[PDB]
Amino acid sequence: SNAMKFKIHSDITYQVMSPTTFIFNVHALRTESQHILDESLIVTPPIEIEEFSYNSGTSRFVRLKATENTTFSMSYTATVDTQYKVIDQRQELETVPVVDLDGDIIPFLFPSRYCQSDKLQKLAYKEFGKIENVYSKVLAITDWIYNNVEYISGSTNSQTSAFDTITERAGVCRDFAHLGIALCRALSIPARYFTGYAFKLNPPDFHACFEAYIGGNWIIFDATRLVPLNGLVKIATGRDAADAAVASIFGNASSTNMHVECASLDTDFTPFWYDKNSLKGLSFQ
Amino acid sequence: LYFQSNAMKFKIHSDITYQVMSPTTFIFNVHALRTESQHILDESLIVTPPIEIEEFSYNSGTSRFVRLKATENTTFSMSYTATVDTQYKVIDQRQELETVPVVDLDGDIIPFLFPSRYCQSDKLQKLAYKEFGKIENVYSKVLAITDWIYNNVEYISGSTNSQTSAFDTITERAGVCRDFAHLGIALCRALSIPARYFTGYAFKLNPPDFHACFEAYIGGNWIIFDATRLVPLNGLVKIATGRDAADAAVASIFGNASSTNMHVECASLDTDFTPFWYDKNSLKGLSFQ
Amino acid sequence: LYFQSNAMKFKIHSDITYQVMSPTTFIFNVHALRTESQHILDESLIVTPPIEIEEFSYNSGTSRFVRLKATENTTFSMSYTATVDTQYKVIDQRQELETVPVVDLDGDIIPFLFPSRYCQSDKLQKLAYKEFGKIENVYSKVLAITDWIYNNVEYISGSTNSQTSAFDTITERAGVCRDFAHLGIALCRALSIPARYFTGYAFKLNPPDFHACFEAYIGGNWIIFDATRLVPLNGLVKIATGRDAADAAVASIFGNASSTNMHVECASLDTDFTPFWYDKNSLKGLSFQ
Amino acid sequence: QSNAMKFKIHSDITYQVMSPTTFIFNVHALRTESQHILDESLIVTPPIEIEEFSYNSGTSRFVRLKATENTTFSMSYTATVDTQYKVIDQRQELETVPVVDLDGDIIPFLFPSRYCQSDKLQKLAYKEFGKIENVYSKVLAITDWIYNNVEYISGSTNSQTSAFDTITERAGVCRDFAHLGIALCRALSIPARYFTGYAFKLNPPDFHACFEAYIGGNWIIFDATRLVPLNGLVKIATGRDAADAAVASIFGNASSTNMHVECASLDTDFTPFWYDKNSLKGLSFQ
Repeated sequence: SNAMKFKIHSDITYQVMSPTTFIFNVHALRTESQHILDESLIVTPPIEIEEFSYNSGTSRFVRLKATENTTFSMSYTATVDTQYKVIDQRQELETVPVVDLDGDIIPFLFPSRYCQSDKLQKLAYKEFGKIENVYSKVLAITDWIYNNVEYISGSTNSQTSAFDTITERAGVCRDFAHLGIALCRALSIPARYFTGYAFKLNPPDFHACFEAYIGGNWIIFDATRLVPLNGLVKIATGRDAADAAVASIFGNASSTNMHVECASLDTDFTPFWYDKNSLKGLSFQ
Repeated sequence: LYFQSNAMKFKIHSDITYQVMSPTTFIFNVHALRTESQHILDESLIVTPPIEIEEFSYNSGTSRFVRLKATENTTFSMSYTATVDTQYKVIDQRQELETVPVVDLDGDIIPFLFPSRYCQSDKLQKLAYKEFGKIENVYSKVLAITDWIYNNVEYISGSTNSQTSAFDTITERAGVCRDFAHLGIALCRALSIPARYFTGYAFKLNPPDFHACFEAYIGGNWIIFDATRLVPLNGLVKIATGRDAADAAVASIFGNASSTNMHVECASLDTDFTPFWYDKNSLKGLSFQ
Repeated sequence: LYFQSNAMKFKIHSDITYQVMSPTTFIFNVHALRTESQHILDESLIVTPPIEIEEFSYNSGTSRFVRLKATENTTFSMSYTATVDTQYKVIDQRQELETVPVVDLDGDIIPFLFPSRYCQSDKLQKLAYKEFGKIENVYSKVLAITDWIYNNVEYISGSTNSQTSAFDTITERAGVCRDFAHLGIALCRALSIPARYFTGYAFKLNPPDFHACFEAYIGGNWIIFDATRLVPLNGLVKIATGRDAADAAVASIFGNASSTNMHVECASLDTDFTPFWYDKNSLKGLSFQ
Repeated sequence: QSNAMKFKIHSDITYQVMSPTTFIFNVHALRTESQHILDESLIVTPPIEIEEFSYNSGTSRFVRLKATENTTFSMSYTATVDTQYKVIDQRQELETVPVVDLDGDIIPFLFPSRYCQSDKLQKLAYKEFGKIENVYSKVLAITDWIYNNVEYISGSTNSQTSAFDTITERAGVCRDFAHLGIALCRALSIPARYFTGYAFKLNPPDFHACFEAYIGGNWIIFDATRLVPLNGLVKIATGRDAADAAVASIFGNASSTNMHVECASLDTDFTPFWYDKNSLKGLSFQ
């Protein structure tokens, strides 16, 4: 059990080609375990902006409209406290029975746009179904992805799904996340998409990975192995990227620049990573 | 604007039978929904032989789920009956020239612009724009989508499965109501029109079954559409709405079980039932509210 | 070197019955092939009632097709019986090459390096390299492919259809012999190993049926492989080879008809038939020639 | 009607070779009863041993060579070619030639292939085109549908793209237009095959792909891109689809630096031809 402090930042610049509405998701989330000490959102030129959330409330969206032949920039900066628990997984030998799951966990057993878990049940069972420990099973999924999918910039696009990546064997963090989720759900393990800022991510960027519901806790997993698991600051969780796009654009516009940063404010940061030989899960709670 | 309001009274029933082969958990979606416009006068759920059952909803609250677990080599039957009151409006659509702006949409409408498991609207933008993009009136555009589907997709029992999506149906050109609903939704979303999946009991549906169609958000109202043209629109009793069938399955099975029997019926109890059907030349939309 | 079998003698039979819904043309592929190594001592083909029938082959000559037309709302049966000898070599593979020398292959082998309808080898290159790329000799590579399929794809009747391809089976992980053959072929071609589809009658196949597997071109010989492991490899009587099932369908149906009865049988006429199977630890390839 | 013409064709490509690589190229003009090569020249620099071969079907001339690691080479093909086409009345093509009457060598072109999943498009093709009586008018309706409904966009597709993809994607280049026309023909039980060639008046100059359908005993040329006069084509290959007619099949690791194609007419009275909807005339290279 540890508490961490971070300073996060993103800014994005767009050239707008025709009348365009934007929905962004860059704000740190406020949860019981994650607190924002201070934040600031600035757009230049100054355009009216509104924050809203879905009923689920696991992301903070901001929306605005911009007129044609125009450019603007949005800058977000915040100081955030996170905490996590490291939870022993030794006795995680059966999934929480479906009849006992909280009502709001249930949707995370179901297929979603980028996570066609209903097409991967036999595959997931053939590959991972013999692994008795639930945590070990999800970890094996994550290790299989790391070892069998190449991390290749530009190999995929926003249409790419888990069902594609499982045969294409190339992708980026969004695709690694969707694939882990689909394989978990295929084994009846609730799983959700997680986006955030990531300390030590190089080159710095928004990051996507996932959480699996094991023994009553959401446990973080990241098949890319790009980032220490304790360096993440949560932006959103949801079913998949459909619920957590950095920017949804209704109109014609493209980004001309983007910067993302996450810095620790703790003096002596020590990275946490998973290992096959250790039955310990990290949970943001 | 102009609208007519109508109140309707129905009797609805469903029963399903399962053979269970392994330890199995079920989540069912058979209950009529309680909303501001739809009232359940009475209902009974019976599982024979009696198993422990629990009702629950997602946070969104647009469906009533019930879950029970079964032991291996069991046979059980579940029965639902209710008498339900519905209301709807018939709303003038002549002035619906533009979609409500995305900046002005309520937070809880926004998710219905996005692709979902069975509605890959992000893959159908070009196709959708070519076919329908020049149609000026939003309602007429959705009705054109609905009419295109009826005329170009064949209704065939057993042609699809639970894996089938809008993206498949667009090339397969055959399906049942679930596929017709998914495709209408995907084509609406491809054109930046919010749309959602609707399931319910359907009066005059032959052969009697659960029915699925869709609603599109036009001028601040969810307007119902059904590309199968199988049922009078005013004869529907709402079970659920959601992004697609992932959010509104009749039964999600965790284990190994198969249905052997299904009966679903819906009857009008009003003194005079008058079927409501769209006509291309009538710019009026039916809305359950 | 190679070991040469004695002449293997078999009696083969198939019969099929169709109900014809509309005017329909059939192209069947049921005759045993005549090759330098496989001889038909006797054959008989009976259509009930007698319908005019013509045998033809493609330019390639690796299948014997027969075609007939049938009128709407009728039924017919076709019965094929033959006595056939085959011979095979068992070829040591211990000196297997690191790769297939593409620049030196006979021109008639080259086509079997390319993707086909049911074998999308071009979509499976990264996957095949990831899974099998480290294995150092061609024979061992194909055998590993064959063993991987047996171990990771379930044999399930009725789980697939004629549209199913290698690209589907690689994620679906269930199929019947046609699917196992297409997947072995796709994975071989993905690794630059020529491979082709093989159909035949199969001694000791239970339940009795037409059988499909594949052959890879290794060290100048077509070596047979069967990832289902259902049949002794030396019990096969060849019907056709081609790129995939598009070139070797049991029945291609132009119109509307479905089969109502089907029987396939193969029996050895030899005194002491001893089954040949591969073991991962024998570098030996069976080849029909 | 019959007409002939003369063309000078040329292609050259340069490769950088990373690891030991074998190439199979298909750039040569075909020799057919119809098409005659007056002269041709193939030069590779630096000279690498090169061998010409054909498949049993003989509808393409391939050349193959192997290059060693860390080298570059250039290949240059030049030829002078005569082509002839017939213009064939299609007014009486009211039914497809019965499958029972088709020659054995036509039959394979009824079947699905890698890039032409005609088995998955049967209902769609019937719903869209099935009521058109004349077989030529039906293929023309397919080509016009493709032209009007699929955007020609460079770089929108790749070598894995198929007719089944294009039907929903609604964008592609000539290879995709060719595969989709073929898949739709086969879905309607009309034999169809892929055609590659040099193309006069193609701008920018390049290899071109289209298709032919077997109608009433003749292979009739179609091109849904409408980019080129149909009588400006010099045939390189025919096959079931692009899997049988790749410009370059590469076994190893190498990338093309540059590819330059030219097709010039050697007649000064070239008149470019395309199809009109209400005329029932087909062009056939035979």
